[PDB]
Amino acid sequence: LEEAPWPPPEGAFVGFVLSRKEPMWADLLALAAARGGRVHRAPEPYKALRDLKEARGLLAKDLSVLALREGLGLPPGDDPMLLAYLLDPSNTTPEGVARRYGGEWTEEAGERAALSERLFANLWGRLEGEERLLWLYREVERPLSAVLAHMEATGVRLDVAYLRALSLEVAEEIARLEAEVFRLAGHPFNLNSRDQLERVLFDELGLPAIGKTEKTGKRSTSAAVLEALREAHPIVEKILQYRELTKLKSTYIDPLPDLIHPRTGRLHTRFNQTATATGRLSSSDPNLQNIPVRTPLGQRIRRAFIAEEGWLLVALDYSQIELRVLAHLSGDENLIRVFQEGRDIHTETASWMFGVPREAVDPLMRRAAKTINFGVLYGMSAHRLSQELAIPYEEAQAFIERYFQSFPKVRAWIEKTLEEGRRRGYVETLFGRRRYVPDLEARVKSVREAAERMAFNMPVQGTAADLMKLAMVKLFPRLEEMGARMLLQVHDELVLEAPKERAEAVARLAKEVMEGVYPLAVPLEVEVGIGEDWLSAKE
DNA sequence: GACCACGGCGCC
DNA sequence: AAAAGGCGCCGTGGTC
Ligand SMILES: CC[C@]1(COP(=O)(O)OP(=O)(O)OP(=O)(O)O)O[C@@H](n2cc(C)c(=O)[nH]c2=O)C[C@@H]1O
Ligand SMILES: [Mg+2]
Ligand SMILES: [Mg+2]
Repeated sequence: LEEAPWPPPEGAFVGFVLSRKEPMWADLLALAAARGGRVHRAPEPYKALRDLKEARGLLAKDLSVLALREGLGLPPGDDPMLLAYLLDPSNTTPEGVARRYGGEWTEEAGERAALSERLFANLWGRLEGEERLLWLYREVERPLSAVLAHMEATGVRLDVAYLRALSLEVAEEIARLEAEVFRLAGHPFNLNSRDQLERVLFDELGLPAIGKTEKTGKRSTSAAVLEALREAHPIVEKILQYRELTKLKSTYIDPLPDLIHPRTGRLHTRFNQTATATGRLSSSDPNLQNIPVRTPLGQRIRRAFIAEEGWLLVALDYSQIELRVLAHLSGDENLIRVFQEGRDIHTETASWMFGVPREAVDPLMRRAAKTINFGVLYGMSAHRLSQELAIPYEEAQAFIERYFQSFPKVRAWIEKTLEEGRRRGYVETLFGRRRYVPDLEARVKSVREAAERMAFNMPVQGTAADLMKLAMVKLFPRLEEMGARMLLQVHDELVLEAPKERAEAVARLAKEVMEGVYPLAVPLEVEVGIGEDWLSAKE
């Protein structure tokens, strides 16, 4: 390309190099642009950011987040990664996309700019005629990237002092647990090493090995296994408590306080837009889509996520959403009737599991019932179910047959989805998002059947993701109007932050936008709460 | 100091 | 662990 002086003309494709992958923490090492057979290299990257009206190119959102960090309004536009991801969601990295669609992902801004231009041309060619994929790109993915850039740049407030104090307490309790474990083993060892634990449990203490690990065939020490060995030795209970505390302390309590940004005073995640096989977002650096919530200590940790002074958090979560999506895709009459009578399948399974009245089903029970409901739906085995319910194999077998006979059309849809995936080589969500699943005709049963469970799951999980994405695109502009913020997405949940005076109006509005994002054969319901912390805002 | 593979486990 | 699906991060262990 002919070398031209900075700046580039309007509509040019950008290339840029970061000192590290996280845009909120990265130094912008270089910046360049490409258009009309020219490549313009910025003498000094930071100042050059001011000359752009739009971040157009590979990883556009990342550059936009860094721009927002610097107080510049530089929205992301076209991004060949989004085009490639729609064509085939196995396209998740610029390294692969470049190799596949006509170039090489290097570490030089100018070359990344030229590559962005060429890849866009070629990928735009591939999507011509693909009207439903083009719709997803224009009406969902491209606009969503701008929304995500703002969320990432905004961050969420965290009660650091609270977590620091919690650490010192959890440390003392962990010490009590390991001290006990060691006394029972008759000697100290690395309790964190599942290899050393394996030897202590099954060799020295001679406990029964229940299962094996996948890749290396070692005797498993997983929670599911320790659970079955709960009454076989007192040491086992200590180990399960040790595991819970150490998991929470090492993953959340300790790391998170160290990640507060100096400029913002807040915690910043990344929302990865081309990361999953189904169309879901993911979150990383840190992952804020897996903050604890189940156990008492987990709930303590979730309370650390708080609103800014003078603001409130608003949490909205779709009700039983993949089940409602299943109703629409399958067309089962019984399942539809469930959602039009306002029945709660998660609560019904809960009351049955714990053998209590429905008004007696508490939160901890209902969440347990959810893993059972989706477990069975997406192909759980009778044996695994009888194990997690501490009921006879015959009883688990019965629960699973009743489950599907209750909703006849479901099996039918599953079968027709697999049939169609074998012919075309892919399955699709309600909006035409595709996932390619080539193993549907594998000749090894276990491989084939694994492929099948992935295949018929994707339309359901992916449609739910489509709905949430579309809802975020619709909702974002309305929140800006009201001086409110979008903070996090957790698959079918949104956490917003609103001035206290507007919080109530924001909650009502967001609930309506989400519920009416795209009407189905059943109503979409959304639970919403308001509170000073993430836990309170759902309770 | 960086990789990666693995088992394991947090959430949806 | 076992015919749930989708993720990302932890510590260990091995390596460079
Ligand atoms: C993105 C949709 C979804 C949301 O999770 P959710 O909000 O906790 O549950 P609901 O919306 O169904 O019900 P409600 O409490 O009313 O909101 O992730 C899925 N999910 C979840 C779990 C726990 C699991 O173990 N396996 C699983 O596949 C399927 C599910 O519908
Ligand atoms: Mg939900
Ligand atoms: Mg949810």
